[PDB]
Amino acid sequence: GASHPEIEKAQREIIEAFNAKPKNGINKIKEICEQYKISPNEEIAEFFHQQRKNLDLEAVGDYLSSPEAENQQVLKAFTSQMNFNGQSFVEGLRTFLKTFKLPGEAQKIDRLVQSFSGAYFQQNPDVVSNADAAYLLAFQTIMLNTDLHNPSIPEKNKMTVDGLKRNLRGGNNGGDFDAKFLEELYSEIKAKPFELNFVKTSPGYELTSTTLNKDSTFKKLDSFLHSTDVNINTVFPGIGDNVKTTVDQPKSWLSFFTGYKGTITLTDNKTSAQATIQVYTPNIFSKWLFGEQPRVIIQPGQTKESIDLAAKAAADFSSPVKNFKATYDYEVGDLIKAYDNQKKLITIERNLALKA
Repeated sequence: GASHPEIEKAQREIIEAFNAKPKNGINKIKEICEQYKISPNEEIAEFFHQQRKNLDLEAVGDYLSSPEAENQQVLKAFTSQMNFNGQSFVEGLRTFLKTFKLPGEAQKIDRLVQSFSGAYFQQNPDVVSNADAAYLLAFQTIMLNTDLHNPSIPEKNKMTVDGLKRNLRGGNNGGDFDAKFLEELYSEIKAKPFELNFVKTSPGYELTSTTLNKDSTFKKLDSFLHSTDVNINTVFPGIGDNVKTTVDQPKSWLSFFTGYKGTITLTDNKTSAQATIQVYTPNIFSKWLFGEQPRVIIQPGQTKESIDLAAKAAADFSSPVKNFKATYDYEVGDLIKAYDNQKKLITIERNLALKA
């Protein structure tokens, strides 16, 4: 319920370091915890709660929703430090979602929802059969919120309480959720929408516009998502010939909620450089919260040379980059310089040496 005395003492230095570069703030907390033998993960989580009014919450949300082991442990502690005892399922989920400047990336949103579902179950074992059941209820409720409150969805076509019960049959660990529980859940979310505050920009390079769908590279990228045995260099000629790829297909609910079409992970088999490419295309449901434009988010991995791989992919589009944002490992200036350098290279390949 409070930060360790040694952390509180250095709160200003930690805050200043974190906002300038999250990694430095996290490292400072870890250094203090090491010196005074303090459990670091719980301390980082407590600091986020304690200093929420002084920290870059977009960065806090990004750290908490990241896939790395440390981050996931901190998120578990962060959510465990919240008190859901006393609240209904919908109210607990509403409180949880309103706590963050929510990431605008599908997998990150998913991890946050999974954290809530696990904590809800831990604190309310009598409601659902298991954590998976809580997760199903959580994402179904999030979809229902859009379904019921998105003006573009005709009243006559919105899900009914009977429809909710029919669709969730067997969703409670093989069994069903109590009918009256679902009727209550439906009414609660219909009567009071969730408060959802998403970040305006995401880490890395984001391409998004009303004409991106006509971009030749975007088209090849979109098709690549459902391709088999195709080298990624057919989409991005710039990259090397030793780049391997894996594609994470989108969960249906994430496609509905955000327009997510999947993430492609590029890995250079020789340099180990890595980069991820997320694709989003708008649909009637996602437009309510994420706009009417397709999006491509490119992020370099932590391994060396990853920045150049990500920059090359971004530079290969004719379409411009709408936003540049620092990642946990790279400052925004480095992303911009790498991208500009790749664009300069392309310019010289097309026009030969600069005239003098």
